[PDB]
Amino acid sequence: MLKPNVAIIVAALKPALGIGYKGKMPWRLRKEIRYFKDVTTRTTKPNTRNAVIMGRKTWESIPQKFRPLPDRLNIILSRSYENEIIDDNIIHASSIESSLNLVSDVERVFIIGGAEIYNELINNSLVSHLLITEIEHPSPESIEMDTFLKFPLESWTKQPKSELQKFVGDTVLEDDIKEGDFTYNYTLWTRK
Ligand SMILES: NC(=O)C1=CN([C@@H]2O[C@H](COP(=O)(O)OP(=O)(O)OC[C@H]3O[C@@H](n4cnc5c(N)ncnc54)[C@H](OP(=O)(O)O)[C@@H]3O)[C@@H](O)[C@H]2O)C=CC1
Ligand SMILES: Cc1ccc(Sc2cccc3nc(N)nc(N)c23)cc1
Repeated sequence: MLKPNVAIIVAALKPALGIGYKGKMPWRLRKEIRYFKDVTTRTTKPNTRNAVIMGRKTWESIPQKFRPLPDRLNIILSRSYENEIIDDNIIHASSIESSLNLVSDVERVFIIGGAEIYNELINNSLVSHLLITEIEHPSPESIEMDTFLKFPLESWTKQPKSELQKFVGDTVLEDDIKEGDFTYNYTLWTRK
């Protein structure tokens, strides 16, 4: 597939934009996971699917029985991999662009993590949209975190919820979702 628009999808804790701790997410937000699954899976065209791209360490973090993520083409990057189609659901590649050359009948492409992937791919011009779930907590400093987004947000524009709605189509978008002490909202950002 030639030069598709790519989107990054991540959940981060404000104000620092922390996303992890010792290889895991520092929260369990059940509704947020459901939103991730829906946005990443749904398509509008007929015989198409979406593709999700992740770094080797994230792939490895999914229990073997639960990979590949169902109903989406999974792409796994590692600097040690050859560009290769494993099966109809799994591709190995050493670069985002090389992976995309092996795909057909894909509607949208999403980068799902982790931190190294995010922090490196944010500067790739193929990335056109960011879906950030912005998480808030009364005492963000009490949450232990070792991993953060280093995104140049001064070069991006947060769109109105109308644009996000249009992006996700049918998916229901609630406002100020609360789970335990966390409060969160979904946002869409595009480049200036
Ligand atoms: N909050 C959220 O929404 C999410 C958070 N996360 C969090 O992120 C953390 C994991 O991140 P991290 O450890 O950095 O792991 P990644 O999933 O980012 O894996 C990094 C690995 O990917 C490969 N890789 C990295 N960059 C490139 C590149 N530019 N080209 C090709 N291959 C590349 C390398 O494979 P090799 O070394 O084999 O070359 C590298 O070791 C955890 O804390 C996790 O919870 C993950 C997803 C979502
Ligand atoms: C192990 C593993 C860790 C993270 C992921 S990606 C992911 C998982 C759960 C919720 C997620 N929410 C958003 N908004 N973005 C992601 N990229 C998510 C996939 C596998």
